Amino acid sequence: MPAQTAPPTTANLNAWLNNFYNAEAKRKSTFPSSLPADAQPFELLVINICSLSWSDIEAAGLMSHPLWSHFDIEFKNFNSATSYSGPAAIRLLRASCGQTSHTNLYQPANNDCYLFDNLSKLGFTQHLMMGHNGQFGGFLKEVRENGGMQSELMDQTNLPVILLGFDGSPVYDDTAVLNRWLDVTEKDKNSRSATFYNTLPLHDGNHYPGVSKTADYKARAQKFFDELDAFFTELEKSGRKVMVVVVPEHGGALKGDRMQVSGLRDIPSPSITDVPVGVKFFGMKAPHQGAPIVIEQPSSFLAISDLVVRVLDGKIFTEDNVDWKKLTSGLPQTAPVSENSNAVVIQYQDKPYVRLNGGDWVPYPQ
Ligand SMILES: [Mg+2]
Ligand SMILES: [Zn+2]
Repeated sequence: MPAQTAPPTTANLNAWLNNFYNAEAKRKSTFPSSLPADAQPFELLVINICSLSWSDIEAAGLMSHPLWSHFDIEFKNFNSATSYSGPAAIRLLRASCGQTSHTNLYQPANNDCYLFDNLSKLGFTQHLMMGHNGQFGGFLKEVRENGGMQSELMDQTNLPVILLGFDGSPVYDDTAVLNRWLDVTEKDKNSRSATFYNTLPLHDGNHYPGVSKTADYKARAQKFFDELDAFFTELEKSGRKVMVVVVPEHGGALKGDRMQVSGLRDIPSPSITDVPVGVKFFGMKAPHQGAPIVIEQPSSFLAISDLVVRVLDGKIFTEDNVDWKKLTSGLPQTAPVSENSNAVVIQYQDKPYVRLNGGDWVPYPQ
């Protein structure tokens, strides 16, 4: 996180953004060349959630849902760096390198930028899982072409449908998807796997079968958080060693502002990109006791990659005295810079600004 000493001017913010990109380009999440020979295998499950920010959860009265107190680690100031689904998945799939501009999401990146490819080199079977068919917005195509994720889509046949999207496509029940994930990872002939799971029940336009109005966001979120929390309980009981990372793509923009009305995401505003990220470890000999460890520093995907690197050997799952402080200290910080095509949002001296299509930086409503 480099200096914002100069007074805010459009030129100074342009320069700061350039310096941010240049500093980010030097950042890698470095993986070991091999695992220790006594490594303990485990499953990594990355749950990538559409349309979920702190602001949304507060608007829906779900800040105190039991899910949020169930995590071992929680990032209080994680930035999604974008307000669109495809870009958010690409950024997460490229978690192992510094944050790039929007444009550079659609240019190749170094192979060691690709989190799941880094894990594959260490022996983790890759799984791609979705609670939908990925057709809307060309999402699955972007996951494959720019996120580098070529794995077969995990079988979705016979999954119960809980919502229909705006396009009439199915939204599958997360409980059913996740319970199938348990079986598929058991049957994949590998003791370790890493799964990218994208789920969007909170998407705009989703409606119950037979009902034309889109379903209440709060109701869908309550059910989704109930299901995720109950899955955590099923997972604890399985005895299986699992690291779960819950990473929203971006908020649903429930609460608008003076510049951008509710539901619109053209501008990746702070309220849209400030998303809760949680990590929970299952099957530990010494499970984390007490309330989540809260990481307050500004964070983004690079911190997820570096956290995964820290536990690659799986010893966290068998240690008697886990050094949670060490595990959660010194993770990489990332300034809250967010981009879509031709819109960039930054915090400069703790105030947000927006720059659209190379116009001036405009103070963003606070
Ligand atoms: Mg397996
Ligand atoms: Zn999304």
